[PDB]
Amino acid sequence: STHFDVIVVGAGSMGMAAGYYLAKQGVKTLLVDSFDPPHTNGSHHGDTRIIRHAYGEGREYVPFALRAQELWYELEKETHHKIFTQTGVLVYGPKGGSAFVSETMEAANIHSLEHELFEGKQLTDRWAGVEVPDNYEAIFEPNSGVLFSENCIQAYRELAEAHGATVLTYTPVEDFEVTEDLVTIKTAKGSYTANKLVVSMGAWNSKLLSKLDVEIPLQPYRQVVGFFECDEAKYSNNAHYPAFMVEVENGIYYGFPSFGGSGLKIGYHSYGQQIDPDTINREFGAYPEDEANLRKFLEQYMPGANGELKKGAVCMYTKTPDEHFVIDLHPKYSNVAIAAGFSGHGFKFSSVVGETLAQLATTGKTEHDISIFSLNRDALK
Ligand SMILES: *Cc1cc2c(cc1C)nc1c(=O)[nH]c(=O)nc-1n2C[C@H](O)[C@H](O)[C@H](O)COP(=O)(O)OP(=O)(O)OC[C@H]1O[C@@H](n2cnc3c(N)ncnc32)[C@H](O)[C@@H]1O
Ligand SMILES: [Cl-]
Repeated sequence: STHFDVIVVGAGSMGMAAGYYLAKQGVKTLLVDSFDPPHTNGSHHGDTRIIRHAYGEGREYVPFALRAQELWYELEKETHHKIFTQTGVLVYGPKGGSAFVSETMEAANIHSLEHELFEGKQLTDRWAGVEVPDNYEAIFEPNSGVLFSENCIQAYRELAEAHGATVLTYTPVEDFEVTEDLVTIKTAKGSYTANKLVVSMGAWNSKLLSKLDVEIPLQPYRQVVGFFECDEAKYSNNAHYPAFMVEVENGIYYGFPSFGGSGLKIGYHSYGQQIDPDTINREFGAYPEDEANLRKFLEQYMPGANGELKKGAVCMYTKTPDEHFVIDLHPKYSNVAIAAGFSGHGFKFSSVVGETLAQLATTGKTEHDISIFSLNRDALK
């Protein structure tokens, strides 16, 4: 049979999670992907992702993150793959000059999250490998940390398939035909139907959501990360060097302690190239900005980590104008759920988004507050 209860189109961060939460409750599921997840053509590779809880971008993100973390700890117990390590997350920036730092500190206070404050040289006294100007301030969230993103997806896939999920790889969906009774997807090697549809195509949502007659502002961006050889005594996870997300003079950078000699991983969040996901150049170094922007940060703030570029990765964000997610039912078809526009900060929530999508596909509603992620909101018109 080519009929399923639910088809998930795009089996990456959000879709593979949805497939797991569906399949584990006995929902007959088909997961369809253009590639073989986890892979290096979407938004989930580069090994590691930050999860943090002191989310200043809006109050609704906080219970979403707290649920996500509960779900990650549950996944850790079910698989042999490593899911999460509690590095803590350091946020810093200029005193009275970083909306991001201020909003984080306020969030940590409002929601009563465990944290510690540092000013200036106090940062370096805690972690030798970081140096900031005297007028910088910082907040450290010790309970947050790092997800091994490719492991997360692989674990969800293995568990979903063992529960009965069917996974179709190297099979791009070319079109959708939907009614309220029947969902049909068209591919090169044939068609499949279901009762319900979950659409979670990452950067390709920006090209293919038009096939469901949904028109929203989504812009893919090419975002690189580099791994640098570094003094392990200062920058290893074994030395308790934290993951970080910081605001400096030219914007926001994020990074990770070295794990097993991977080197320190760093990305520049505040710039990337506007791209089409079918023609993006996935070679690190293809643009001179790739390495240059990373070294400018390291030589100033983490000078002992400004070593050999061991490797690089090219990844994509998909941004909405307000940088809030889109998680909703299709306005015409109550049997179609859409997850899009994660704006470079969606991985940490992929567990709870998966759970939400499974609830939406299965019941038409969710217990979680997704009010700020709606399709009908003014920023998307
Ligand atoms: C790239 C980036 C993102 C990022 C990050 C650093 C970089 C360099 N750092 C993060 C961080 O530390 N903390 C965090 O919470 N998120 C961070 N991110 C953002 C995050 O990775 C993304 O928001 C998230 O991965 C997006 O998930 P999504 O599920 O939306 O995207 P995907 O994993 O790429 O999955 C999409 C899948 O769909 C398949 N596809 C595409 N088109 C089709 C068609 N036509 N048919 C079938 N399948 C399709 C893709 O192949 C992919 O598997
Ligand atoms: Cl994204």
